[PDB]
Amino acid sequence: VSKANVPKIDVSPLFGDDQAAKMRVAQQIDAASRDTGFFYAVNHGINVQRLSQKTKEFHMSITPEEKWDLAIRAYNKEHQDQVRAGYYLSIPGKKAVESFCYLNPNFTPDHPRIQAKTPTHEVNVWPDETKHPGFQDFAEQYYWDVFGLSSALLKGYALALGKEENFFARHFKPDDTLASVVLIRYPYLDPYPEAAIKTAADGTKLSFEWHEDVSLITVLYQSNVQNLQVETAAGYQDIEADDTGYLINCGSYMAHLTNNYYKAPIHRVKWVNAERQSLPFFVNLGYDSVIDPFDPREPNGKSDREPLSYGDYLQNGLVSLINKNGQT
Ligand SMILES: CC1(C)S[C@@H]2[C@H](NC(=O)CCC[C@H](N)C(=O)O)C(=O)N2[C@H]1C(=O)O
Ligand SMILES: [Fe+2]
Repeated sequence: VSKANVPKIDVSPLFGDDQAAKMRVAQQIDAASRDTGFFYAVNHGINVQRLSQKTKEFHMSITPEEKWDLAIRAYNKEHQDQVRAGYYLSIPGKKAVESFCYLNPNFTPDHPRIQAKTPTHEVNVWPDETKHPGFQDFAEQYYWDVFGLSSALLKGYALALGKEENFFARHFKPDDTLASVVLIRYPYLDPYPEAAIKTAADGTKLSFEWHEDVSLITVLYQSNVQNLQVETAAGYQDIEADDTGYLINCGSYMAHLTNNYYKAPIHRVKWVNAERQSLPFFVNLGYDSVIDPFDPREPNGKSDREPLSYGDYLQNGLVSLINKNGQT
């Protein structure tokens, strides 16, 4: 198996005001997006050691009782309002992965989209503060930390494409973003349940089959265990791990907007029997956000693709991903 070219890009100029230095970052984002589709963001400023520590304490200390009380409706029929936010249980001897998903902390009962019961909007559920002291506080602050990094990255992508730096970021707002954090535990198990291992057409043992992300971009922290592969014309290539940087890739909304100039890379997760973390932030816009598609390859930039509102894209995309690769 070949190893993928995944450059490390110092993103710190995107937080400053040296415009030429921003353009040089933008050029590297362009190059990576038109090659394998992945890069690592370094010099991001986020304390990822604390992220990993706090996430481990939560996963290792939560009990079955608490998991039922937080479960999404796939696992608890009482919770008809929890389609996205909450706990995604493992099934001993059958499904190894488990995860906790939370949304914009500004989604409260006061919020007008919650009042209106608009699809894909939900109010977060949290464990009891006395059993997990400080967890909710940490997780809400992490949301805004990685929101900040993602805003900067979106300025980078706008400049890469020849647009003003707020082209994408103007639609990525704290009052209405549909972005999500998912805290995924991949356990060590001995014996490892055979039902939790898929075999690929090429013979590779997999935890999660091929997919495109439902996002604009995906901002991923993982612990230092190699697992991801990206599809190329010549076959799948391994992405090297780096537990100090963020792994960045486009989702299928970016491929729509750019007439596939920036593809959403197809990627998959190899089976590895090791205790590890996978912590994505899916950069999603607002429910009514629409960007006119364009084609960077043409001088006029005109594209025959139809504009698509983000909320419709997301509702369809989240269901399709379940039907294709299973309930996570
Ligand atoms: C490869 C990934 C990073 S991405 C892939 C898979 N992704 C999803 O199911 C999308 C979750 C969306 C979330 N509930 C929401 O409402 O926004 C997952 O989990 N996987 C991760 C993994 O297994 O590491
Ligand atoms: Fe993915």
